[PDB]
Amino acid sequence: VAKREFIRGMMAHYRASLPPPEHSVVIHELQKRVLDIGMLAVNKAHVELFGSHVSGFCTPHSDADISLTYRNFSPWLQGMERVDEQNNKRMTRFGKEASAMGMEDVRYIRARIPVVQFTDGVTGIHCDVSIGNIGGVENSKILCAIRQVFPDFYGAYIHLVKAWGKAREVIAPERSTFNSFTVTTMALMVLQELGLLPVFSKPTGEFGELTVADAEMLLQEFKLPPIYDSLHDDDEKLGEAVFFCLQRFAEYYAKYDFSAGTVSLIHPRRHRTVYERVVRRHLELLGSRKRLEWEKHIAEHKEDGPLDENDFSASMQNETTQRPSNSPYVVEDFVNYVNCGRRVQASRVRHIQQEFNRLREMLIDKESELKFDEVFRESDT
Repeated sequence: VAKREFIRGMMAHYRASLPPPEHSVVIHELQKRVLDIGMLAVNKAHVELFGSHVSGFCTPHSDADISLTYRNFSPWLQGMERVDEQNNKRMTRFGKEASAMGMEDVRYIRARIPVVQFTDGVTGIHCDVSIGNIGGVENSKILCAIRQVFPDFYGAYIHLVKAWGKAREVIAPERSTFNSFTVTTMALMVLQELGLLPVFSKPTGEFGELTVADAEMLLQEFKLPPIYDSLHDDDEKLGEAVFFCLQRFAEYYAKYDFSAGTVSLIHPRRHRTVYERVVRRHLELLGSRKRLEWEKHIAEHKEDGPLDENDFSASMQNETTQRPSNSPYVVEDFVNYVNCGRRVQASRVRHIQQEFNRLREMLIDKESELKFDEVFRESDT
């Protein structure tokens, strides 16, 4: 009886999480409202959402990430001191205009890569606005394509992984554990290993990265087992599939050897040292392009030249420091080879691994004694 009631409760929790009918209208109007702000602050403003609200692995109150671009924006120029300065002028004005229009708790964080955060004056959704998060937009579109294979299957699975993770502080980036995108990626790789998602083994991007078209073309005719065709109308039946996958997930990372292995949706279980080679190759392509684009900018704005080799080296060092292969966890962002788990501190590994051991024990060993309110018990912390 325990398993059956655990499954009923977990599917109810998923259903309660799901946005209402009109949520797409709400998000559309949020985008338009942020564009209104942008149009005051920069020329030819363009605003793209990314994150949970685009992938659809969201609740109505999930954080909104927003990418702001503008006339003659280039993704290649951030790190050039003179352009970074200009982006700070843009984000300074953006914050002032956000406040004027009635956004709450507006915070502009002046840095070489500036962000403006606020709570939407309408929805209360927390918004993080930055310049030109091109990878973020593409990444979310790929995750959306994944979800669309069977939304309630992938949705329920990812929702419950995140619900557990947040409850147990496995997802707690302020406390140096994982963020939600990282744990989402980890959970999706388990599905690949089970044959419940294809492996994105042929990235065709200009820098060897995975594109939205790569993913779409592979997912279009991807087939789940035939039994899945019978799981669309009944959450008891779908719940059994999701529960099995949750068991496999807890077990997988309770035991996974991160000494050798990385997490990747392009090459599941790829060795750390092979990821290092992949990173070096990617960065050689990125550097070549970046240098060309810096010179193109200087040619159009000569007073910003000549090219500063120290600044260029510092920018490439920053690209390198986003992609370490020797951190406690290596979890690969498929659109840019960033190690999205790199900030997780060695001192927090014991917590994470023990929470996996706990989840494994409760879902598998003690299946006969399952209680939703205990597995997903918010940590005392």
